[PDB]
Amino acid sequence: AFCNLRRCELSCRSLGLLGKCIGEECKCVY
Repeated sequence: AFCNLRRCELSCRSLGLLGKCIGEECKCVY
């Protein structure tokens, strides 16, 4: 099961920040 990092970056760009895949899950960081 991929954490889909290139889909994560989009979802964090809606906040205005980068997406990181860590512990098999997408999370955004300021």
